[PDB]
Amino acid sequence: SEPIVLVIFTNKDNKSDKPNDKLISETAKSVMKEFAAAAKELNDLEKKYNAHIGVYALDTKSGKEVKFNSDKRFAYASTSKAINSAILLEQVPYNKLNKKVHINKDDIVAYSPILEKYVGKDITLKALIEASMTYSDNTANNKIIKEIGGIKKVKQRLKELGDKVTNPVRYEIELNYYSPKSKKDTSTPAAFGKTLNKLIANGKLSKENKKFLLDLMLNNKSGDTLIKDGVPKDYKVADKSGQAITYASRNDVAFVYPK
Repeated sequence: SEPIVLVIFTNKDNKSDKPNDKLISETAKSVMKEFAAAAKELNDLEKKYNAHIGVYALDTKSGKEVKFNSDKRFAYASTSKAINSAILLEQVPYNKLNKKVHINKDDIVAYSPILEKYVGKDITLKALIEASMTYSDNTANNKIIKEIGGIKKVKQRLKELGDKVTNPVRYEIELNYYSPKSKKDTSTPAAFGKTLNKLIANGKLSKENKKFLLDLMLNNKSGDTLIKDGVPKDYKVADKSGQAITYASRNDVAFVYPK
């Protein structure tokens, strides 16, 4: 069971529009229909929800790809939490994840339901990753980026994986201030999806780290209305969702195991 990598980014034309998660659900249902040997058009779904859909899906076994506006730019929001987690896990073995880092008042950013209790305390790298992936803790993600070496280093690792599209510029929460006239903190579905395959599904993580990460993603409840909602029952979905502040920017990325 090699997974299918699925990236769905959506947005709407107005700053203050609100997303409908059912759009991603329905998107996921249709695209998955493409991987068997019948399905609504993605166009019709854009019409039905009055929204823009960007999709990239790769069956890592066969190589087959499904693309729809696969090269348009979208704000990725908290879906980058997965990328940042993974990058740190390329560099720290499972058994050294009990290493502790000091958290102080200056590290704290908005929406840190886990980390706000550790001000002035030490937390392990594992709990950081848990916080970031399961609770979408913004302080945890920022500390993770710092542990990797800064935005600086993330950007250089993406270049090494051959992603010259994903453009990280700000930390949480400012990365969520998406503007369609700026490339800041955007990627395209194809770039991001290819990066997720090369970092996680088919990357250099150890089996323990890979497992640890994917377990977080499988057990995350924040994506139940999204791709998880759309694929049949029988499929395991490990996801990381996101939503930016503007233009109803609502996204989900996942590894889909049809078995």
